[PDB]
Amino acid sequence: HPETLVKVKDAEDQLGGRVGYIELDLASGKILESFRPEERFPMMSTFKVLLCGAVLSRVDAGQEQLGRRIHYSQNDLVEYSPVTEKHLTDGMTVGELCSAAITMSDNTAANLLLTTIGGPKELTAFLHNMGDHVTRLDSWEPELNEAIPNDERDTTTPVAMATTLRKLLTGELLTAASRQQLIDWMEADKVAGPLLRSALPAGWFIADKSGASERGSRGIIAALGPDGKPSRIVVIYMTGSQATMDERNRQIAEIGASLIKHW
Ligand SMILES: *[B]([O])([O])[C]([C]C1=[C]C(C([O])=O)=[C][C]=[C]1)[N]C(=O)[C]([N])C1=[C][C]=[C][C]=[C]1
Ligand SMILES: [Ca+2]
Repeated sequence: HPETLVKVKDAEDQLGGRVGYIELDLASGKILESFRPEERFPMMSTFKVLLCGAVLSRVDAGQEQLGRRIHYSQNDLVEYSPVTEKHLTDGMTVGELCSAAITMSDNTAANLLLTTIGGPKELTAFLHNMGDHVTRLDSWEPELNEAIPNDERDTTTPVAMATTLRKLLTGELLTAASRQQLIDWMEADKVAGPLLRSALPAGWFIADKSGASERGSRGIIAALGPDGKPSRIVVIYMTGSQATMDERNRQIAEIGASLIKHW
C-alpha cells in the first residue's frame, strides 16, 4: 500500500499533467505533507464551498437569509443543474441553493448564488478579505475552466485552498451556526462517492466537495477523520492530462486509500 506521497507521484506518472496534494492538521493548521503545494490548479466545482462561505458571511452580517426564496426562469439554466431544473415554479431558498451547489454540484444554483453577491470578482474580493490573495474566481459555470487553460483565472493552490477551507470551518470567521451549516452541507455531498469516500472506513467523518472538467482535470477538498470528527484537511487537484474520468477517479481513490492506511 504505497506511502501517500509515493502514490501521488505515481498518479502523476500514470495520468500525465500535474497532481497537487496537501494534508493539514485541522486543530493546528500545520502542514503534515504536500506535493506541489504552491502551484496553481483549476478549482472547478470545488469553488462552490467558498461561494457558500461568502453567502454565510452575508447571513452573519445581517445581509442575507438562508430562508429567502429565489425564483428564476428557464433562461437562467445552464448545464449540470439537476436540482434547480426541477424548481422553475417554486424557486429555491438561498440555503437550498447552497445545498444543491455543494451536494449535487448544481451549476445554476452556484450562478444564482454568485448573483446574490455580485459575481465572481466579488467572491475573489471575499477571499482576499479573509487573507487569501491567491485563489481567484473569474468565470461563471459552466465555462469555468473550460475556456483555454490556467491564466491564473479560476485557480487556487493546494495550500491556499486548504488554508482557506480550514479558516471557514474552524475560524471565528463565521459564526458557530454558519461554520456548522457549511460543514453539514459538505458532509451531505452526494456526488463524490468514487473519490475519497470510496476509501473511508466505517465510523469516520467526511465533509467534502468534488470538481471536474470534461477533460484533463479533477479535484476534491475534504475535512475528515476517525471517530465521527474531522481532524485533517486534504486537498487533491489534478490537471493538464488527457486521462479518462475513470482514471482520474481511480487515482484520487487510491491516494485516499494511502492516506487512510498511513494516517
Ligand atoms: B464543476 O466541477 O465546476 C461543474 C459540475 C461538475 C461537478 C462534478 C463533481 O465531481 O462535483 C463533476 C462533474 C461536473 N463542472 C462542469 O460544469 C464542467 N463543465 C463539466 C461538465 C461535464 C462533465 C465534466 C465537467
Ligand atoms: Ca512528476
